[PDB]
Amino acid sequence: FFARGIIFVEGDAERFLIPAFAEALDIHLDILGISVCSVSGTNFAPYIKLVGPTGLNIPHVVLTDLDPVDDRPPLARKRLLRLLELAVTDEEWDELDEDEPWDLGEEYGYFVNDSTLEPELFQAGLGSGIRDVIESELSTSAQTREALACWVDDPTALNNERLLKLIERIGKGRFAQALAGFATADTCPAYIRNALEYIRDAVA
Amino acid sequence: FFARGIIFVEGDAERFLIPAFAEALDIHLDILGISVCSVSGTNFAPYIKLVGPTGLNIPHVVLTDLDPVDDRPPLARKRLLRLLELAVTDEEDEPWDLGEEYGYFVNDSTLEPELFQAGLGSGIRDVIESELSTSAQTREALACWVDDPTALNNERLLKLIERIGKGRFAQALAGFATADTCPAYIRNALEYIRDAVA
Amino acid sequence: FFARGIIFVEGDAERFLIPAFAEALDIHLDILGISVCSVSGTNFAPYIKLVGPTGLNIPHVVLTDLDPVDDRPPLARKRLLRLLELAVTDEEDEPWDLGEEYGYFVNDSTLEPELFQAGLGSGIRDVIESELSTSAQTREALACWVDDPTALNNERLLKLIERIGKGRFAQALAGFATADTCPAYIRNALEYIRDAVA
Amino acid sequence: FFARGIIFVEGDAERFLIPAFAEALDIHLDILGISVCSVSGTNFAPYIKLVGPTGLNIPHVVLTDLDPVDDRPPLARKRLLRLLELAVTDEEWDELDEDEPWDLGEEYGYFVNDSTLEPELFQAGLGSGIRDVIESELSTSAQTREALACWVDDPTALNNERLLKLIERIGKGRFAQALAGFATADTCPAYIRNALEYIRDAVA
Ligand SMILES: [Mg+2]
Ligand SMILES: [Mg+2]
Ligand SMILES: [Mg+2]
Ligand SMILES: [Mg+2]
Ligand SMILES: [Mg+2]
Ligand SMILES: [Mg+2]
Ligand SMILES: [Mg+2]
Ligand SMILES: [Mg+2]
Ligand SMILES: [Mg+2]
Ligand SMILES: [Mg+2]
Ligand SMILES: [Mg+2]
Ligand SMILES: [Mg+2]
Repeated sequence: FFARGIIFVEGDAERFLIPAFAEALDIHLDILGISVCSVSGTNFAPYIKLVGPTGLNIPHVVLTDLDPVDDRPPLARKRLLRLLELAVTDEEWDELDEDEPWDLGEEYGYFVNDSTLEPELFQAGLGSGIRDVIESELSTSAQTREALACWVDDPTALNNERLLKLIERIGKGRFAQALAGFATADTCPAYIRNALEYIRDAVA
Repeated sequence: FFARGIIFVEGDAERFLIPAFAEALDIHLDILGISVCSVSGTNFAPYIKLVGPTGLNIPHVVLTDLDPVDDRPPLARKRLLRLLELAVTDEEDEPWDLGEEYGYFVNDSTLEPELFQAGLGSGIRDVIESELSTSAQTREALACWVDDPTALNNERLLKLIERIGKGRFAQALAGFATADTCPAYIRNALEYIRDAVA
Repeated sequence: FFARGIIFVEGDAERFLIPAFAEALDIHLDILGISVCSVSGTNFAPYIKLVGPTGLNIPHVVLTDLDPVDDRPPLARKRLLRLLELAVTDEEDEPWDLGEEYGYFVNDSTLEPELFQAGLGSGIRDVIESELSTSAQTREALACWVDDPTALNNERLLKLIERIGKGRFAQALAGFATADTCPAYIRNALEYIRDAVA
Repeated sequence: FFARGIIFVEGDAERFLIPAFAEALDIHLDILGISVCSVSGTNFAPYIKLVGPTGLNIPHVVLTDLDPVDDRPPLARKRLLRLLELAVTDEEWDELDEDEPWDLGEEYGYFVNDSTLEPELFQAGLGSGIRDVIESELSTSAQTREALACWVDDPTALNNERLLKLIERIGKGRFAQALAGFATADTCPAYIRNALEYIRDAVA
């Protein structure tokens, strides 16, 4: 490392896609010395310590999935309180029932989506490209292709878990490398765009 | 397991500078799926075998330094012939333009004089003066080099650069990358590998 | 997340040669949990802050080159003072022996002349002659350097080594590592970090 | 890479332990230019192609777990036939009902243990050190400590899956880094020693 800035992401899907969207947005990560570091999981806290104010004091952002669970809080709320514990001033406000630490997280460069990466891509308008990739990569049934056509016509009808099943057949990392070809500024999910603008400005 | 194209480079400086110049030229390596691969030396031949026609037939380019030698042919001559032997059709001051046809690009000296000739001399001086503690003498040497790039003393520049580390130096210098300071041989290799992947 | 000790080195050559010399001295870095960490340059100070008393207080050593300069103090002087400032108790041609007390080891020139002085000259010549295409003149230069290490021409050795790549060169040279060709400053740093981890 | 030789292993446990046993055995991997490469899984076939006779032709070995399953063949038998397909001359013998491809695998540098790494370490005589590490790292019950004392007195009584549960509480990679301190030539499992001698000789 010893980048001028770091984008911490969960996996290799993000590692392919984030630099592709940055290119689409004309945000120059290589000129600015910004690196994308996958933690191969959801445990950013060891990296935050090493890199945060106590450590090397390197500008950084975190991109992570909300991971909503049925009849339970989103997995990301607790994972975000842990990162905030290592980075926030010792005032300890309510954070809106401490289940709304999101806004304070964004001030510190921690960005959470509304579900998980691949449904967010579909909802951000990449549905046609995701369908192209899945039908080029997999051997598919007519039932699958028609489910994908329907989701493209109405992304609100999208079944997230059947989508990820399809993608896990491809491999999330291989899927994302193929989807990177389709990145445009208008199909970048908001949380990725926010994080790229944040880290560009932190470094500059 | 696969990339749409590969840019082969010699070392850490190109690893950091080629992606910066690609951004300054608006060439989207990550969207095109083009990666930059350093061979940490000057022997590209094993890699060209893996990914060339012999093997995976992945589109690729090579960036290498001429390495001109006093009273000898420059070192890149035999280096290119060796790569051409493994890539070309049936048929030295000869192989340069044929090499470029196959994505093999040689500069006219070595990376760092080329950057000075291309207009990055002010950036190189800024990087060196802000990262190192320097004597007035080296700072005046750098001022001469900027106002006349032909005056460049390469033993001295490289010693300065090795104090920083070639990769650290290049990462700092990337922040000054622009389209008008991109050496021709890098710009041509980048346009070539973008055309190729298309 | 943690190692029992760290050996900080400047670059790729030490990355490959320090573990080879440790094997030739029967110092078991993997059993002791000691890792070798290259800083890719000459600025050790940020790392010493992370792992020194200021931070994790992991036992560590530093291997760095003197970098002697004509009509100046050698570059390592200020470099060591900067690291000593961050490591030492309250109180230049001074700081060397105090530096060694804290695991900071400086050679007398730079790695590669030191290897020649220590007896590895025949290996360096073998590596260079078998990996490069060479002129008779460079092969006679290497023969002079082997029979008299004081005659060594460092501009020329380094140019040869950069044709190979410093890390490739050092990995090939590792195969010749022995206890009797290990420079003193490497041997002392290795014994020091083994004592420290115990 | 571009090592003179490669030891392909499954995970980071092996990545810590193999070089420790090599030191204990006075097999000089750094002098010989031999590297230990974790594939973070059990899928060596992509690496074998890149590195084998068709690829860079680099001397290499594979260390992998038998992975015995109850009422089923060992998982390693099929995983080994796949690697052998990419490396063996096209004679295609019986391999002893093709469920005994082990001997031919060892000729090609593919070494399989009898269960999985951590029980094999216990059985090779490291049981006392494994007990030390577990009781230093974990908070343990008296029931656990007495089960470990019993296994140390008679490794044949060892319960493999309770051992790995204990170790998975520590983290297999962190466990192995701590166990490396205990490596000796006499506690090296045979399959690791065989592989180290093979790759040392292939390189020399
Ligand atoms: Mg880019
Ligand atoms: Mg996730
Ligand atoms: Mg648009
Ligand atoms: Mg642009
Ligand atoms: Mg060069
Ligand atoms: Mg260079
Ligand atoms: Mg020994
Ligand atoms: Mg040096
Ligand atoms: Mg050196
Ligand atoms: Mg060793
Ligand atoms: Mg296993
Ligand atoms: Mg013994």
